[PDB]
Amino acid sequence: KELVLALYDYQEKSPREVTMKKGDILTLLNSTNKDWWKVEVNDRQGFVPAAYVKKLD
Repeated sequence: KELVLALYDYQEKSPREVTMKKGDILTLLNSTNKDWWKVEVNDRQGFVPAAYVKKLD
């Protein structure tokens, strides 16, 4: 799939969100929304702000 790099820590603030640490390599599940992307962080899935991750090309 697609991988993204976490640019900052992000602590989930809502049920559909997930937490990540700066430096994390996340599997990107859905990037159809411009503000919130669905990612896999270890054994969890949910939304983090699109601005806080960077697609790995």
